[PDB]
Amino acid sequence: HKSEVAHRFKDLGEENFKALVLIAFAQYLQQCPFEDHVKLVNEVTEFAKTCVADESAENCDKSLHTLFGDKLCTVATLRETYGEMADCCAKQEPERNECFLQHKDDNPNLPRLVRPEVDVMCTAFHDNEETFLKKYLYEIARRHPYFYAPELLFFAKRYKAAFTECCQAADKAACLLPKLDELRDEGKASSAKQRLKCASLQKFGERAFKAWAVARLSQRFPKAEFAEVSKLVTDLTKVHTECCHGDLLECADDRADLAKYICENQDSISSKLKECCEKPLLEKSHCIAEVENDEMPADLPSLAADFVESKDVCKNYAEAKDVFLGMFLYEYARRHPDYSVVLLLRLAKTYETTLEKCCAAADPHECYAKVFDEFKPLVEEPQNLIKQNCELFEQLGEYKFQNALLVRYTKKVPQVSTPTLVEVSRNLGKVGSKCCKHPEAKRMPCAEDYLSVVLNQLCVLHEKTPVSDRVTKCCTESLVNRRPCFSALEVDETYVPKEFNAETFTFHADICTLSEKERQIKKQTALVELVKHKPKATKEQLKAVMDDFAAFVEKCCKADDKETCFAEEGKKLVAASQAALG
Ligand SMILES: CCCCCCCCCCCCCCCC(=O)O
Ligand SMILES: CCCCCCCCCCCCCCCC(=O)O
Ligand SMILES: CCCCCCCCCCCCCCCC(=O)O
Ligand SMILES: CCCCCCCCCCCCCCCC(=O)O
Repeated sequence: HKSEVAHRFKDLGEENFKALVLIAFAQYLQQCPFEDHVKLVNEVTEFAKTCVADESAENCDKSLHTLFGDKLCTVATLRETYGEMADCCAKQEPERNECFLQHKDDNPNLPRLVRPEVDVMCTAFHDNEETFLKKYLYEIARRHPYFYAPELLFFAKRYKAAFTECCQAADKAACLLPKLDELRDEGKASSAKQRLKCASLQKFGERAFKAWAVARLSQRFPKAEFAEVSKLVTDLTKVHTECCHGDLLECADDRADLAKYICENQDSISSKLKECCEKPLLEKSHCIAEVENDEMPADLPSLAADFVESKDVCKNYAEAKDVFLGMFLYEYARRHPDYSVVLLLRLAKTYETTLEKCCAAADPHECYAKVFDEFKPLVEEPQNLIKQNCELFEQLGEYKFQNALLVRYTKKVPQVSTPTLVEVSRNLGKVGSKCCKHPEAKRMPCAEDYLSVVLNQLCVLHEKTPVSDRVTKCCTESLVNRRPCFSALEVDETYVPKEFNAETFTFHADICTLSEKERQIKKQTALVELVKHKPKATKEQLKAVMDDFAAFVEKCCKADDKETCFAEEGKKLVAASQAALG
């Protein structure tokens, strides 16, 4: 308790400590070279070991914040490289630390990381495992300055396991590349979710966040009392606040305390927490955040008795509105792990809205009596969309399902740029691949999780380059109306067709030699453009052009000669398709 560095050092172990100190420094000093960070890591590690051997040695009594800032301020090139950030070094703690957070530039001006050739990676890995993994850890951390460090470490170890397994493999590429791709997709998803949660907290306020957190925690911990859930919600809320502010040190301490508590009160919270509650300090909270829903208690009363049939409803509600409403959410959510959180939120809002009306009426009990019937069309709405879309997905498979979305959404919002429609339709396609493989009871939470990020990202793009008032509308609506607003978008009949352009519908033989992935992109790009030029073409008319085109490509990649086939039959395709559409 005398030395904080010594304590984290012993809790973490040297390997973990060295890796975490690297990430921490990378995130603040995003411009310094790797070799300079390695020096810092080594100096701090050496210092930490002095304090382990003698708790009373010099500076071992200093706080982590103070030690960290001291080291940041020793970098002599600070004013030259980071300018204003160097002025933080003139301040005392905690203002100094606060000053550093202010200059932690997210989305910095750095070139995208390029994946080298498989044999190249594997050879660098075998020849120098440490620098290979540490160098890349440094490259990822500096580009993702807000990514919670220990989760970034959890990714790194999965990257190591991917190289260990696959480099020793017969077909390295067939092993490694789909593993690297899955990890890229999960990594980008985790990051986007983290940014999404901090954005929500900021745009919408604490109340909406707590309501979200009550529903989520209640689904996950159905055996827990409302007062345990209420406690966890308060703590969670403080944790996210601190973690969103960007202070790695405070964030990590707040998380550790929370995980420790949950594990000490295990039996009072969930039966499924045993695995997580034995794991080491570094992994506890990440494990807990991931845990499966517990099984719901079997003998649960009808909701109607406490929330519709009770005579004291308004009396219990006016006494403490947010508490009553929160109890409603807890009760509704633990009974429905199959609903999305935002759906549980729409329900709570509806109940609130009717209680605000009914409790002021002559006879309350006979006003709010049929409230549960207004729930029905709110529940069925996302259920039907998921059914319809997963049926369509299973008949067509990922790629053609993607093409169907492309047509649907290009017609709805044709002013959106072609490359953007292709991207979102492809991403939406993936959500179909992931979520439709689940049985009905798990589909809606799955969709919510993927859709919320796809929708956020989208809204962020549109913010940069505005195109439609309809998109702006849905993007700035309550968090709980967002997706319903997008779902309600009509075909744009206001839209004037894009002038025909021959270059857009000319194809060369280079499309026979491109990767399946890039072959798809090319064809999907043309499709969007086709819909933009002929927005009133029927599903049937469009299917005829797509069938011809497919054949047109088949006839000119598998024969003898090719360049003339594409130029010859292509002119015939464009002309025949043009007359078929008027
Ligand atoms: C000069 C001091 C440098 C020390 C660098 C900070 C590294 C310590 C932070 C690691 C604690 C993380 C504990 C995990 C908590 C959790 O998420 O459950
Ligand atoms: C233990 C108290 C937790 C606080 C819970 C407050 C209950 C509010 C439920 C109404 C739903 C509000 C939906 C949030 C976003 C929105 O307003 O659109
Ligand atoms: C950044 C703070 C994750 C915090 C870790 C504390 C673990 C207890 C909370 C477990 C419930 C899940 C909360 C995450 C919400 C979600 O699943 O989307
Ligand atoms: C630059 C921003 C582009 C604007 C967005 C254009 C693409 C619209 C995508 C709509 C996805 C909505 C998901 C709801 C599922 C549904 O009911 O269709």
